[PDB]
Amino acid sequence: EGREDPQLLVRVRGGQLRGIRLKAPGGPVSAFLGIPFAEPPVGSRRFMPPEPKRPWSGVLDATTFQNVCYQYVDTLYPGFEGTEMWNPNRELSEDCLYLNVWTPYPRPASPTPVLIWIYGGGFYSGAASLDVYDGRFLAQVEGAVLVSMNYRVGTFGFLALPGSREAPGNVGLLDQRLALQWVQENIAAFGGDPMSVTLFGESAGAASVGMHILSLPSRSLFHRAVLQSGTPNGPWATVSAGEARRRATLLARLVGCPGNDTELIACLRTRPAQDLVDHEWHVLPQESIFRFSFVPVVDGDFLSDTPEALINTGDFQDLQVLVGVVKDEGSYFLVYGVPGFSKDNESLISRAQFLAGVRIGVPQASDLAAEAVVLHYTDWLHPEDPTHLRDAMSAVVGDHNVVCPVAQLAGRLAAQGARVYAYIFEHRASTLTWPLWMGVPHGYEIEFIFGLPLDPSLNYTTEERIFAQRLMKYWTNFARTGDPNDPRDSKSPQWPPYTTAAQQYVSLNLKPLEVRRGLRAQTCAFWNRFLPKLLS
Amino acid sequence: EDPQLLVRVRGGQLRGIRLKAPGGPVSAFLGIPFAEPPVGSRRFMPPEPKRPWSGVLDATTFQNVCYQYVDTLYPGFEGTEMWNPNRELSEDCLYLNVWTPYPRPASPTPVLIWIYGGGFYSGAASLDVYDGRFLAQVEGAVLVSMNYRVGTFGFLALPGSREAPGNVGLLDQRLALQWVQENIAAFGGDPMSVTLFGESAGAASVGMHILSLPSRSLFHRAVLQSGTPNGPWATVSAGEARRRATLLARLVGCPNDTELIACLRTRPAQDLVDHEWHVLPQESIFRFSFVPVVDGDFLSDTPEALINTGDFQDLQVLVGVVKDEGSYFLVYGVPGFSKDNESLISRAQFLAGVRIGVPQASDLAAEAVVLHYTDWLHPEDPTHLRDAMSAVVGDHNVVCPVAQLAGRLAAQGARVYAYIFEHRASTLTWPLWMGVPHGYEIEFIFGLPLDPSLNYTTEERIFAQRLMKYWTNFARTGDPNDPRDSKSPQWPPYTTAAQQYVSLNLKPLEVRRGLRAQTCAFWNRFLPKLL
Ligand SMILES: Nc1ccc2c(c1)c(-c1ccccc1)[n+](CCCCCCc1cn(CCNc3c4c(nc5ccccc35)CCCC4)nn1)c1cc(N)ccc21
Ligand SMILES: Nc1ccc2c(c1)c(-c1ccccc1)[n+](CCCCCCc1cn(CCNc3c4c(nc5ccccc35)CCCC4)nn1)c1cc(N)ccc21
Ligand SMILES: *[C@@H]1O[C@H](CO)[C@@H](O)[C@H](O)[C@H]1NC(C)=O
Ligand SMILES: *[C@@H]1O[C@H](CO)[C@@H](O)[C@H](O)[C@H]1NC(C)=O
Repeated sequence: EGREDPQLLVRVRGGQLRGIRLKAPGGPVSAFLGIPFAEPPVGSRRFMPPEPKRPWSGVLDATTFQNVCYQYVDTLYPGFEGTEMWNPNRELSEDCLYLNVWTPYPRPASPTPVLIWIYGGGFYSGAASLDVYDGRFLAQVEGAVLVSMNYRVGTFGFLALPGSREAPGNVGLLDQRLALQWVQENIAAFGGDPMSVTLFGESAGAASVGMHILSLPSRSLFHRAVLQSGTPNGPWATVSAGEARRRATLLARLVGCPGNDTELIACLRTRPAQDLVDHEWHVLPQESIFRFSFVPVVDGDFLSDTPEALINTGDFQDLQVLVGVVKDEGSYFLVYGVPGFSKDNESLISRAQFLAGVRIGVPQASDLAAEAVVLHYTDWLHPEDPTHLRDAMSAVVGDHNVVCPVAQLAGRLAAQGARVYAYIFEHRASTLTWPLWMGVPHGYEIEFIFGLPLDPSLNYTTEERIFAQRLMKYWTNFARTGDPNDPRDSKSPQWPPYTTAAQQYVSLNLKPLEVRRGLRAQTCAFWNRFLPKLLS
Repeated sequence: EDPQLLVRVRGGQLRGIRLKAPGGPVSAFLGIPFAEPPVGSRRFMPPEPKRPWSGVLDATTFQNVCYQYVDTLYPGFEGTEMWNPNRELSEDCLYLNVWTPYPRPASPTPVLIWIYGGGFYSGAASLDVYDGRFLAQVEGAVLVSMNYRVGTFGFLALPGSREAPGNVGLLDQRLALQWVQENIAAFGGDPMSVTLFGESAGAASVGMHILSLPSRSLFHRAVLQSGTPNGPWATVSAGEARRRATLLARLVGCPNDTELIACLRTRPAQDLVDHEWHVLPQESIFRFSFVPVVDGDFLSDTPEALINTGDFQDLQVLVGVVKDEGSYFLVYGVPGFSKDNESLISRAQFLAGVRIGVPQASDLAAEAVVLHYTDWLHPEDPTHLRDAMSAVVGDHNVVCPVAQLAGRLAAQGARVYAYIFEHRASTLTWPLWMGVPHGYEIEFIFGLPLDPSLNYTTEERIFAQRLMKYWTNFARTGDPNDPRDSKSPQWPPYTTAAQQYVSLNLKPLEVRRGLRAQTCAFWNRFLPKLL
């Protein structure tokens, strides 16, 4: 060993690690980046469940982020910070099953609450190495141990021929689970407490957290959960076994792969990764937004039944969850495929463009159901006002895909024994490069939770820095105790739990917490109670 | 003998009576026959004009009320008995009433013709709330009201038959309108300025005269209070009238059309009334057994079809609703509702109430109504459920049909003014939870609060004076705004763009936009698509 910072040498079950001392605003942190937690899922292991990483010899260098899992790279607005901040920032490879750990420097004396982040990206993209997921602030300021993992996305993570041995489905979820098992066995080496593990995630990451709540083998690996702008229930986070089969075999056809499952998957395994990515988007059943080709499948194994069935009959007595949404969940999706919408103008649309947007934003809906949506979201005082139509198209997509599934989830969890806290995040970052009409888009709370505004080189306002400190405190208080409130700080306004009776939730913005009742209650009765009865 | 009380009409001489109003005397000619008594072989038949009479006909008292069911839900209760017949029932009931200023006007005066409501099964022009003396005295109006046949006698139809063609009660009204053209000048009225006004079924009747060409030369303007020709209760198809007519005949022991109607004509009047209510196709409220029928004659098509394609360019209309249209209907058949308690109901009672209040609705459609009107913050709160039940019935039957009518008339060239009446009378005997019920604006428009023996407040007297002005200004000019008052807030016309209407209450006029717009989109655009 010899001459190295002794605070950076650590042993886990697979061997020795060397981390790096990083600078955060208030002082140093330790990071162990690029720790392998699985055998590289390459070759005959593509589409297969992950196997645990075999021990290595020598001191593994854990000072840089490892490869990003193979994925489609967004080129809608190339060169534009608003999109590129989500794009991969390391090399793409199928050899991507690595995780990251930040801890205080020096490492904590007594066992510390662990937070595990699961990124989103529609189950087709994402990486734990993106700047907005930087764990250094939470580790330095709140003393947290923060863990994030890469999991397979797209076909590599979710392509399924259900019932098969060679493509069983949900393997990306199994990568996540394996990283959680890794934290149970190994996080104490870093000063983390394996008995206090809080999962948090956004969008597909949040849906992922929800699937770990609903899947029994994952339940012993964590104690609390945070779902930001996503759920396992709802229209995009799962597919039936039949629909996944249909998408897998269509994709196979598109890349020249012909009849039994073994032979089809063996041929898919000979294809270059980039081939699979180039046809991934061509298997969706309609023109649509907020739909992704390869997502968790209701396999009868990882998911013993649909998420809707499991949240309706689950016993959630021992469970604390924090859930919420941003003010404008739907806005950004509109520029990825609704005619009339762009980031470079005000996107004022016509009534005709609104009806056409609804067919795309609600692709599974019949004619009757789409007229119901249109009639519900039309302002009948200004039925043709292009500003109102624009904002209504954003709300349709936001409510159908996020806000109403979250309200449904919170309601079922609460009624069935869970302690639930709910929020709406309404602060638009001063540094946002998306246009004003998009408001607070899907994903733009994350940089505040992780504490980026504390970095003075990023140019957030002082108020934003104080707001980020507040949120970091809510999230880590929740990780520590199951309650986002500070016990010592009595006079600060309280965040009451969500109940079916009172339906309380809080506004997260620059002003002190304000308590509201009813999470889009009238409109979510439309989506969650009425619309389903209009598919019978 | 007072020569202001002697008038010569086409059929002969009349003697009226000088009545006292608060501010001075008025002349009234009550009980003037405008048709041959529609009795015997004339039952179910179009009215024939009254034959001339000899001498001086005494027109100093109200005549008989048209034969009808008398309400016995709350016997001796003012709130119900004020709507019950106040003269003898008879099939011989085709008489009209005229109030005029005393002395009779020097120059020709705008004429207002009232058409009473009562679901096409009841009512009378003789009720105290239809007293024309206040409008006559204070505004100098000539006010006319007529009896028309109701129930089977007025609307029993075997469509296409010669002996029960349907809509005869509407033809009674039309004949009284013809009478006014030929005769009202003798009283100082202007036949060139005739405004129809009516409430509930009386309003739907006014609407049916708008939509029927032969009625259109008999008036110039119209007011429809809490009622429309479109909507779920004011018409039936020819097939459904035939069905109800032949069911009713079966219930009284009768018997082709000729034979069936001849046997019905032998039955005492009360036998017909006894079985009237048993022909409705479901358990329901705000539904009536014998109503105007889409005959292809008086009504050439459904009222929906006629308002959609009509040209209403030279028409001025005033329309509106009260704050709680559906409230009272609830105690006439929805389990859980009574006048004598607060009617706090359960969710289960709300779902059951909706099937009754929207009787034509499928399972899915009734679930949409329940889901729309539930407050999802307080889904089980009994106060919210009670008020929502009232709203369902009021919106489905009155408010939304009115918003649809106003919209179509405005889009198609009519000058339209709309209101919501929100003042609850201090003298109301119905309970607080019913709010401002269907019918309780009428006493204000007719000016009853000006009678100091009736114990309205001073504020109520001044409010009634304001309304009497709006209504008679409208009759005079087609515009309810006082052409003298150079201060605001003016009552603007209703249009499909702006959708402006006004609140009538003790406070000065307030202009609002959108008459239950979201909710009426539900009833008027979505539910039809749920066929
Ligand atoms: N080359 C093709 C061919 C066919 C289709 C393609 C692309 C696309 C397309 C997909 C991704 C990016 C651009 C275009 N689409 C559109 C997919 C539209 C749905 C995805 C929208 C989307 C895009 N991203 C990029 C990831 N970035 C983000 C995020 C998050 N937030 C934000 C906020 C603003 C901007 C981006 C962003 C938060 C979570 C993580 C990632 N995530 N989600 C198609 C759709 C069809 N129905 C059929 C075919 C095709
Ligand atoms: N004896 C029977 C037998 C069977 C049925 C009967 C009655 C009734 C019923 C009818 C009238 C009165 C009481 C009971 N109903 C109930 C019919 C519901 C429709 C009548 C509701 C109604 C009753 N009135 C009385 C006239 N009074 C008013 C009004 C107006 N406003 C008001 C305001 C408050 C109270 C009354 C009132 C304004 C305009 C004119 C008359 N108008 N409208 C049945 C229904 C069915 N589906 C089947 C069978 C039967
Ligand atoms: C904004 O830009 C898009 C795509 O370039 C275009 O289709 C749309 O019509 C524009 N909107 C307006 C009102 O300028
Ligand atoms: C932040 O502000 C500085 C100082 O003026 C500027 O030069 C820098 O480029 C900005 N950086 C970002 C992240 O926008």
